[PDB]
Amino acid sequence: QYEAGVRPYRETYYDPDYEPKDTDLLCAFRITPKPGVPMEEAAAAVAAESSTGTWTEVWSNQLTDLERYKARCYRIEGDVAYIAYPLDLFEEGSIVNIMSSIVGNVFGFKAVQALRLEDMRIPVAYLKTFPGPPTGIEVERDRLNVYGRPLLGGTIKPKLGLSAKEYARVVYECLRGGLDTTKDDENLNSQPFNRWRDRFLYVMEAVRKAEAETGERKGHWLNVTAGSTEEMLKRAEFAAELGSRYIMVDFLTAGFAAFASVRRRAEELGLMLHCHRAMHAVFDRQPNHGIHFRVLAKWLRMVGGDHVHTGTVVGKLEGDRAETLGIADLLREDYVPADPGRGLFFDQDWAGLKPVFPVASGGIHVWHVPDLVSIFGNDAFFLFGGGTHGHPRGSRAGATANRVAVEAVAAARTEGRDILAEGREILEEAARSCPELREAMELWGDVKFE
Amino acid sequence: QYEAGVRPYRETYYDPDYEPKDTDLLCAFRITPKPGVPMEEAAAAVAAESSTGTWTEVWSNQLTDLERYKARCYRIEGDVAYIAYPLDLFEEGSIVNIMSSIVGNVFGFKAVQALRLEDMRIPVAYLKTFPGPPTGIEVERDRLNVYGRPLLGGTIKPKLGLSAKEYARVVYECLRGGLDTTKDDENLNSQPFNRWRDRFLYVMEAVRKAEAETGERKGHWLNVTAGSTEEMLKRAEFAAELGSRYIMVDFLTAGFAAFASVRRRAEELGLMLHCHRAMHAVFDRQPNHGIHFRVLAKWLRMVGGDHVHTGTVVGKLEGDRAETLGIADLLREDYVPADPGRGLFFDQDWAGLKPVFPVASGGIHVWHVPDLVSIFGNDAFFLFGGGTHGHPRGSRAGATANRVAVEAVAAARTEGRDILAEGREILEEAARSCPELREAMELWGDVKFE
Amino acid sequence: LFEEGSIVNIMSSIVGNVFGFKAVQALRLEDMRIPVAYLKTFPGPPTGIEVERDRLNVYGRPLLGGTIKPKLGLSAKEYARVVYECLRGGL
Ligand SMILES: O=C(O)[C@@](O)(COP(=O)(O)O)[C@H](O)[C@H](O)COP(=O)(O)O
Ligand SMILES: O=C(O)[C@@](O)(COP(=O)(O)O)[C@H](O)[C@H](O)COP(=O)(O)O
Ligand SMILES: [Mg+2]
Ligand SMILES: [Mg+2]
Repeated sequence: QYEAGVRPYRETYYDPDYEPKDTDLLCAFRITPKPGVPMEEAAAAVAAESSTGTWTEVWSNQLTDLERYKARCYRIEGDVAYIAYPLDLFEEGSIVNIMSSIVGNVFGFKAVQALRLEDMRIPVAYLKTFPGPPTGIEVERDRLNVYGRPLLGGTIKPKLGLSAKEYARVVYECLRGGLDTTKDDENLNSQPFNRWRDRFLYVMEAVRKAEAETGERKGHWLNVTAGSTEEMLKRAEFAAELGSRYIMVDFLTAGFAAFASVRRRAEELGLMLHCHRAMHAVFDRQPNHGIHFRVLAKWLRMVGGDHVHTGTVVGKLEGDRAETLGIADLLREDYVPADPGRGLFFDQDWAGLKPVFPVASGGIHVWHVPDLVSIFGNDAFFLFGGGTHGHPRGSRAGATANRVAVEAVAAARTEGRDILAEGREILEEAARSCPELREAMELWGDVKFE
Repeated sequence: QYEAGVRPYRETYYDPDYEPKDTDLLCAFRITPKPGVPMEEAAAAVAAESSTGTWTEVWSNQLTDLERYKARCYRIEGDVAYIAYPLDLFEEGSIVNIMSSIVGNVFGFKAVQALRLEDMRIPVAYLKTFPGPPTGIEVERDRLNVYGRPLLGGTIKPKLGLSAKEYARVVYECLRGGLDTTKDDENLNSQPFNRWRDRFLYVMEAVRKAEAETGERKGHWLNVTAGSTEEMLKRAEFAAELGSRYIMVDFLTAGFAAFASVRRRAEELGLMLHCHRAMHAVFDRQPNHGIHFRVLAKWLRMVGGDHVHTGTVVGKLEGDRAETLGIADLLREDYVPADPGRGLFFDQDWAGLKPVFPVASGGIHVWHVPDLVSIFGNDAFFLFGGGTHGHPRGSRAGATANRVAVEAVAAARTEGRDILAEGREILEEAARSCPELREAMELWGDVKFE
Repeated sequence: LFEEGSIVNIMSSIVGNVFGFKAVQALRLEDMRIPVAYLKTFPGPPTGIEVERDRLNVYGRPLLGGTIKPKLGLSAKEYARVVYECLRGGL
């Protein structure tokens, strides 16, 4: 039955009658066809060229049962195509393989001028081949002995240029002042002005000093991001040898294959793994083309990060409130039902994988705390970089202002108060008893991001 | 001199009088500011948040000489911003670090609604920290014993679903019929229907069988892409054990850190490394946002791929001719001068690094050969997947057709003939002696992409 | 011309054979300009002045040292007795 020649993709790969199986992997693509290409043919091309098909009929199609393996577009709602992929198409436990199919080539076809992967339904049968986070929210709270509030953090600034000595000095001032954690900037790895061995040594010394002086458990997210998997693992081992509770990795710039290796070793070493999403905005910013972050967040939890940045909504970087509320649920809950209002196109069963800590960071200061607590609740990290070191009196006073603000708003929420309506009043009440908080509120009162 | 508060980014990070140094890393960004944000401020924000700055002044800025480490926008032409980065900002030999700075966070700022990295000037002093390709064009031509023509390849189809036995049957027919090489699809890793150990074994038996019957050297690009670096290295080692000349990696989905690890091991194993750019169109397609592929090509050559896909221009996937000509030079030449007509914003000295084979693949057939040879010349791989297996008489016949087409056009060019004006005649000439070629021309004569 | 990160290669070229030619009866290498692009292939000191001063907690003065004498002949026990006296005394 081999009939050589080109045929429309929709002949074989558009099936509006197909009923998805619980074992199918489902994708929701927002397709902008080339003018003149019908939506059905465009969605069939995506399905075909992300599973089994190519641009012309091949004699070798007779050597297998394509009906058993082909992906199928089974539903179209406007410019949104739903595609189902049989379980057997994917390599167990490999996000890399998911990407190679779902986003490998289908974004560059002339027939599809724009394409955005909006969401993906990971079947339970496939999730069971992934380990998920190595620590999880509950275990991490026990390790830090911190309950009932968000956790305080902050990126050391300037991003680059500080010696290891001056760098650990800022770390010490922050942790001493009330921050639970501090972190290397995503782009601080090992550079002539600040070599990783020096920084790890100096910083862990500052961590122990602040922990001893405050009586509270502290940590620093030592960035092991490096140019090769071997180098990253070497730095994770040094971090563990020094007694660090945490390491940090840029999981998108380093990449998913190496990220899996680091997550494996982090658990073996007893380290908690903070995951920075550097580069994500290259893929997930534009609504017409790319990969939505909620998909990257799912992949992140599947491989197993202990934290991942989720945006602030109200900070210097872009983030939608509704979509962020849905992403927090994808990271923390056992089961997330579909919700069009939040861009959740599918129900997501997490098959018992551990939850991930959301991390809100980027251009936030005290006045944002009511919003942040309203969005995330207690199970999140709030990071104040400039919002800490930019305090009129320096990092220690800035850390105190942010710690007090967060504890005051978290307490108000637990008391049943409306922290958005009474946000200002909650902060002013705490400011009367805290000069550092007052000075911070005066400094950045006029600083806002739409 | 520390004054707390928010300051304009351009006060420190915009310097239109700065003169770039030969040791500076230079970026060309096409910026779409948030409406109302001046171009100078947007460009300065990109510079500040990709180097040393943040959203508010910090007391710790006094602890280092930011003038020595800060990036600076030194030139703006309309919506293109040129930014210079001092050499000391970057970790030696780490593309991962380059990305963490240059594309880490600056694509997700509210103040910059779209941003595209158009080009990057890698300084010689930083290039000398990278190994480049392990094999290179010249050494590879010696290993295959092929000179004076493009090399023939082809992806096995259907992408997925073939058993290892049937998969190697298609491979043998292609190689027996005239293809120099065949390759696993980017998304074929190890799956229930086709496990990698089986495929590697079956395929290498087919490769040896075709090499003995043809008397020409053959290869198959065995995909080691996997969910972790360790697993990829394990599959590379098995490919070498079997005597394969090649392995293949999806260097963007696997990621740059694991890419470096596989490149290191490939050289140690004596393997040639084909690199598939799966996922590139997610962020190199749209002209308003992302990273142009020419930047990805430079990074690819620095880490050290032996080939990388470059597009076909005339095939099923999008690609501009002028931009592809420049990228081909970037992959193959020792020095590439700037050229506005091709989007080459900077001169690029390659500091003696070995060159990379361009690979043209995707929806091409015999009628495209005149264009392909005209674009790329002899130093390139042309891959015919569907264009081989879709032949009316099967893969071996298709391979003969494509092989005869490429050799006839390559011969015409070496004779001085204008292969674009006489492209059709050159192919009809060969068709009169090659029924396989004639059959292929009739089948796909009416199949064109814009 | 030079292998990255190899002082050994520098010497093999610059001072390998050219000091023993009949045509050049004496030759002295007075200085050498190491270009930045070649320097970036070398790691440099592992500690450095500043880090080392932090490890010893000594600032604002030269540091004191001293070779144990006699050069050779001291037992390990007596050798460490001299060391202790020196360090105890201010070195
Ligand atoms: O480099 C930066 O900008 C930060 O250190 C913030 O510093 P400030 O706290 O001084 O703003 C974080 O990496 C970003 O917030 C990441 O953005 P996201 O969390 O969206 O990935
Ligand atoms: O998956 C595919 O479509 C291919 O196997 C082509 O199959 P055909 O040869 O049957 O078209 C290649 O991976 C693409 O050409 C890659 O695109 P690029 O080279 O632009 O990365
Ligand atoms: Mg940062
Ligand atoms: Mg392919």
